[PDB]
Amino acid sequence: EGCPTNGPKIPSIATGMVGALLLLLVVALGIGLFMRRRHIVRKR
Amino acid sequence: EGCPTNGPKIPSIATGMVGALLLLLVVALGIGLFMRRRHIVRKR
Repeated sequence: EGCPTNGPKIPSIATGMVGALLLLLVVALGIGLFMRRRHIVRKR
Repeated sequence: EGCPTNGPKIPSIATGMVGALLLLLVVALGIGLFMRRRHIVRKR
C-alpha cells in the first residue's frame, strides 16, 4: 500500500510469536528423545 | 517521542519468522539426538 519492501513492526502479537518459538523448540527436543527411545548410550 | 512499535499485521518480516521457526525446530531435534549419543561427564 505504501512500502511493502520493508516495515518492521512489533505489535502485541509478539505474545504468540515468543510463546510459539519457545514451545516449538521444546516440542522438537521432546520428540527427538522420545523417538530415540534410548537411556543407555554406548561407550567408546 | 511516541514509538510503541505497534503494528499488528503480516509484513515482509515474515521471511525471518518462518525461516527462524523452521530452523529452530530443526536445531532442537538435532541437539536432542546429538546429546543422546553424547556421554555426559560428571562435575559439569
